[PDB]
Amino acid sequence: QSFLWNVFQRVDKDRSGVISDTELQQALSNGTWTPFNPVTVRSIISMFDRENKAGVNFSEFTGVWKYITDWQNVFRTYDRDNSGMIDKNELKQALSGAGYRLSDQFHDILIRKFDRQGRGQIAFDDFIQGCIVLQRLTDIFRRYDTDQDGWIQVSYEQYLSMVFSIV
Amino acid sequence: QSFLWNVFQRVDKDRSGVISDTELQQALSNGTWTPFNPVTVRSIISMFDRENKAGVNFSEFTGVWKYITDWQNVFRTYDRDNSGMIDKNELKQALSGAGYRLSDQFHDILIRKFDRQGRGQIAFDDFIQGCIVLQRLTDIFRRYDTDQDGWIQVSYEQYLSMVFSIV
Ligand SMILES: [Zn+2]
Ligand SMILES: [Zn+2]
Ligand SMILES: [Zn+2]
Ligand SMILES: [Zn+2]
Ligand SMILES: [Zn+2]
Ligand SMILES: [Zn+2]
Repeated sequence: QSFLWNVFQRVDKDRSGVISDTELQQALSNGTWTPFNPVTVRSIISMFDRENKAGVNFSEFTGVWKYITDWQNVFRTYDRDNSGMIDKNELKQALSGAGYRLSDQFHDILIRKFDRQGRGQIAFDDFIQGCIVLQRLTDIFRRYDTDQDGWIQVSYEQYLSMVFSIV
Repeated sequence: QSFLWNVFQRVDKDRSGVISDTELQQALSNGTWTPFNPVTVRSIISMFDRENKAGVNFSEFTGVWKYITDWQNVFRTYDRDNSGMIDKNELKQALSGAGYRLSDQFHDILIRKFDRQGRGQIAFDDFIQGCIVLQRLTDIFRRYDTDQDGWIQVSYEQYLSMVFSIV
């Protein structure tokens, strides 16, 4: 699509043909007038950078745009008060949606862990990072939960291996 | 001691009265002609920074110097070929020293995880970071190993809590 090319051209400010980490950061809003989470940008870029330039070309940027737009849909679906910030109540709705069974008190930990703003509400950039991290911890857990009952038994050495495979 | 003050003055290059992250990095050698591990410096400084300036004053720097010198002793004690780099064989000696019972194959993972050089040998700056991380993972594990048999049983929610308490 040619519309994607206009976005690419606007984001690719040095006109190198490759959008770097700083450039994608500048083209993204988190609705709080602070710079979009550098770690989130780092995650998104390395997720679509097939070569290793620390950036994306147009061919890969189409995947990046797909990815970011998908998150905007999901964020807004679970943004019911339309506050532009997912609250404790809504974060539960989001996770409960995807089949997570977690105690109310544990959502306090998730919010304190991902919210770079103090407000106890999660912005779009932090929300993406949060879910990416959560997905990875679930995938790892499932390797060790061989009977699918939400419990694992691990030795000290198996535990270290588990923690190190997070990267 | 006045000798510590001469070191402080030489390290504190902007003469601010506080040694920052960049300044401590420059005053430290890892014996490989690459910059001392920024994460290691970050760990050491935040370990002795009682206030929050992202640096250390003379009162705290004495603790920093104590800490770094302690690591130099330990590093050299386990540096038997005097290579200036702890090898797989020596890393086992180091860990076995402090009572760790880990398989030979798992030391491959530790080395691949901490060695920023490719050589499969751990430099001084990476060695400090490695052990700090290992100590923290052991402390956390011990909270969940209530009967002290080197095994833990945890639910998915307990697992997430465990991972998040690493920080
Ligand atoms: Zn560019
Ligand atoms: Zn909302
Ligand atoms: Zn089971
Ligand atoms: Zn200074
Ligand atoms: Zn050696
Ligand atoms: Zn037991």
